[PDB]
Amino acid sequence: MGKSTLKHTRKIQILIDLPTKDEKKEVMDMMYQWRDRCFRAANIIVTHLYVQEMIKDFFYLSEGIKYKLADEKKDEKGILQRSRMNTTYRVVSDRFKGEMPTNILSTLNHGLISSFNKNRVQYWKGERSLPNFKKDMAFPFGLQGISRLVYDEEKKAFCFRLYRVPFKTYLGKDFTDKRMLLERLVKGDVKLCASNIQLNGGKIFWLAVFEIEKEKHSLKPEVIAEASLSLEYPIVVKTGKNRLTIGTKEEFLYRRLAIQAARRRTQVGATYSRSGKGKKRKLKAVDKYHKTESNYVAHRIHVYSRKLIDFCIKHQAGTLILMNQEDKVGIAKEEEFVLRNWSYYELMTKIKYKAEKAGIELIIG
Amino acid sequence: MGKSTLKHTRKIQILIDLPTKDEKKEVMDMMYQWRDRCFRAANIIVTHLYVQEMIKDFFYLSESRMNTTYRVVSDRFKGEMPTNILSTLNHGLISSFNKNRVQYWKGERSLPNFKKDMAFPFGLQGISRLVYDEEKKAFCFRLYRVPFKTYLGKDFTDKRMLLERLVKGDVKLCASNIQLNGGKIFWLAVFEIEKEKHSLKPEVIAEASLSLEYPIVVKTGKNRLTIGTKEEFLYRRLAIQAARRRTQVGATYSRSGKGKKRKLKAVDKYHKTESNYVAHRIHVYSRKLIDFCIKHQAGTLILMNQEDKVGIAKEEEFVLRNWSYYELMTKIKYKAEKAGIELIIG
DNA sequence: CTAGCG
DNA sequence: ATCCCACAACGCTAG
RNA sequence: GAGGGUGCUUGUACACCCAUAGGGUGAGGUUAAGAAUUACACUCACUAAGUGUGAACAACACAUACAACUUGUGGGAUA
Repeated sequence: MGKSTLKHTRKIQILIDLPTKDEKKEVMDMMYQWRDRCFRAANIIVTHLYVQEMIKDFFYLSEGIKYKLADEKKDEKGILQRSRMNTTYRVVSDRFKGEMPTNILSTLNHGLISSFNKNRVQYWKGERSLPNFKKDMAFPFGLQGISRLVYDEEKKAFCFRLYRVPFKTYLGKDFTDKRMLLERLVKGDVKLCASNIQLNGGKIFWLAVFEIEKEKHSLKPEVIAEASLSLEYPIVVKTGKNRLTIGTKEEFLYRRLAIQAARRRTQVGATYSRSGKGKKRKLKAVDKYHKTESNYVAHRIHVYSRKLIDFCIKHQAGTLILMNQEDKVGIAKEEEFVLRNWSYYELMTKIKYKAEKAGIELIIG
Repeated sequence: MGKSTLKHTRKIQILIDLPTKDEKKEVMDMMYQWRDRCFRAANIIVTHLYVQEMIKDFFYLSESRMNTTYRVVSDRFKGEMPTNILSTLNHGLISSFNKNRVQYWKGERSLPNFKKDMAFPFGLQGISRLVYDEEKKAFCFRLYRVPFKTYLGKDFTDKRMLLERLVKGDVKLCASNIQLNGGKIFWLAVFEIEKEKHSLKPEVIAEASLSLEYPIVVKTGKNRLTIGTKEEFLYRRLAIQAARRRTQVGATYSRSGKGKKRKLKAVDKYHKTESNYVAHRIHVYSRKLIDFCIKHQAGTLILMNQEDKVGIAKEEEFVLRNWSYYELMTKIKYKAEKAGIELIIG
């Protein structure tokens, strides 16, 4: 049977459920320490995953031996004294046990092993570099960390123990969307996967990953929704006698141009701003816009994709054709207008995942 | 107490000084073979130096410092791949790992792998017969028994003078790299140049003046520098002014009877900070202008008047007004006197 | 409830 | 200082 | 007055404050000067912001309309 669930990541804000500020500050320090140790652990993980592969390379080049990285107790040609995952897990555990729960290590290690296998061909070829894990990496955690999940009616928050550190969920005015997802969880009706935790400016965010089942609508395979990038208009979609134009030139280009003008002005005025304190503070105003344009354009793409998907759903379009541009049977380039290709800012990632969750068959033309 | 000699880098284009195109193809394929050998040897040396350094954390494997890796790579690629380049690379890798040892042990940075596009290094021993040829109208040298002619083309940049000083011996060369991007050979040359004692030359004339949309505009020789901008200097002033207006409006609607000082201390602070902002901005503009005058060895600084009458002026406010604004003249002349520059008012 | 291994 | 493309998001058992 | 903070995360408007925040500082390293001190587009860090009860810079309670809500880790491609 095929996979009927798609992993979705919901930002659930959790606050530390302790009375005083000293204990909350201690908890904050503990999680900051977890982040630091996790970033160091990931760097160690990937480095130790490079080194033994290049040991195999050096031995093959020196004496032509087809050494394979595996347990020597089970393999004649193996250079390893245990399983490679367990090897690098042993090194990270020996270097950082007791400062953090070991599930952070043993869910980081799996995520990095599973990726290095797929990048092995490139790494031997030489066309990719070794990841330098950031200091602001959200550390992963498994199902084993969540315990004592319970809806507390006294405090109107979902309460759980993330590794003997109690937490209440600060959903705010989200009585309908994620208060339902968590109660579907405490009752064992929805699955949780390995998640992450974010630490931004004194706030704790729970990047919980779930398994949201496919939605069942009335989709007609014969009906075709021809969405064409007349890339003047953001999205213009054809379906029989139905035409919907999603987005406007002033709505995307002009506001992103205003934010661009603000960013360039901040860069120009940053040279004579408060100096003498490094690259960070001079560029503070510029950095504020480092993550305003991305947020705005991501929201625009989310809105456009959702409106396209809804135009397909309401009109029962079972096949969404991305009609690209191909302008004038492959004629030369025109002057310009606004959105470029079908994969501009992860548009074809968003459309693909939303259509697959919605069940719409997707074809790229 | 840094090194008295500086290191500069220039990326120059180099052709093969051979008559037939087939010879060029063969030397280029050999050159790519050299690059691939350098890639493999570099990665092996880095990974195995990491292994030798951190044996105690490598307990999961089954049962000077240069020499072992150097011998291994030499026997791996002798004859097909020059030994001098190998030794220079091994020294570079070991030096880099020695520099980054602490961060390697703590886990703050993964092991830097090399790539297919990495430029292989080489010392001074590789380059031979570094001569400037007039018949071939370029700089010609024999790198590892192979002729090589550079392609500056219509290059008016500093590359020609640097190469001339290098062949003349005025500039020293360091262990450089040879790159091959898109079928073209680029020589990433690192030059060791002694920092010449910058002495002010009176023959240089440094013309500095004000403008209408450029706070300070300065001319000297063929180099142009613009100091600040209208909005750059105006943003903080307008911000202080707007803050003063809103605070005044709030105070007028605030609770009175507690003292006029308690009502207008914010206003006095705003006035003081606006004045101090203008003073600090003028001081930093003067600092930048003095640094510019120093860098180009201009010892005679003449400040243009450029006031005229009617014309385009007398209507625009002429940002920075005149040399009667917030003591620009006194600070600029004081800084010049401290630096020994000639300040002739015009 | 944690840690260990494939 | 702009902009693609890839992979992850375990699962069981023992003290 | 741009920009923010609180109103679950995001955008738009919306009250309320903060706001010279493109600012105010701290520490580490480097430099110049006889000194005061200056400099670093060098490194890292701190700091402002809703109403009520509440002695409280403790805690709790309350806090708008629309739309969005698959994110994270990494790499390769523009100085």
